[PDB]
Amino acid sequence: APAAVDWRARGAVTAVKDQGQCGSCWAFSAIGNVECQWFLAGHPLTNLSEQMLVSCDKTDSGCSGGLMNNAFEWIVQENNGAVYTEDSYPYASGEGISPPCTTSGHTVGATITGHVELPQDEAQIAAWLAVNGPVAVAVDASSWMTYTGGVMTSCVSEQLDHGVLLVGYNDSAAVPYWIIKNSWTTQWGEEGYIRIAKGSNQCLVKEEASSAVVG
Ligand SMILES: O=C(COc1ccccc1Br)NCCc1nc2ccccc2[nH]1
Repeated sequence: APAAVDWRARGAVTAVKDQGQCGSCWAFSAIGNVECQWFLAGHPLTNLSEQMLVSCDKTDSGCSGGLMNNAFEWIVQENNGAVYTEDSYPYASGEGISPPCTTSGHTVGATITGHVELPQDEAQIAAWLAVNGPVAVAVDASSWMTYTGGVMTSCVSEQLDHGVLLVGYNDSAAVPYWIIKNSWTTQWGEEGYIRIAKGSNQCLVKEEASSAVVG
């Protein structure tokens, strides 16, 4: 695989979003992944709807949490593969109150037919990402609440608790790293991103990696 990849440089990643006071990171992770795959599949970069999942995916638990793998199954099995646009189904859960599901009246912004779950191995995840694009991952983010920049090398790695999006890596740096999109606005971290060291399972990053299949 190349020494370094950054899918932001490809124009494949939407702006950093704001989950607010809601445990909906699982939805931001899954939808951010779909956004990037939809662009890479030859379409304009389009903001897609986290609220669709938060309100309508009853396998997951709204502002009380969820799993990207369950979100991807819900989209395919319960929503005909459709992911609505952000503009037609905008995010409304920032104060912790998710509106009831509405089934009518939205605009389809992307279609997926499935998803992949990747091996629990940072090298294979990086090789997949280099060719195929950003990867949704679960992490332990408990120790991310003081991060202001640099490469994190001592991530507390004990319990998965947050969904995020791998968008790149750099194996040439003095400390090789992953580049991760969060959903805590651009006012946290490095314009909304964090670099964590790569190759030591920082933050349990290898454990639950996935990506949508557009089609
Ligand atoms: O909705 C998510 C998705 O993150 C994951 C969490 C666990 C596994 C995979 C993923 Br993705 N997190 C917010 C709600 C939450 N807070 C937790 C604190 C401690 C343990 C579990 C927790 N779940």
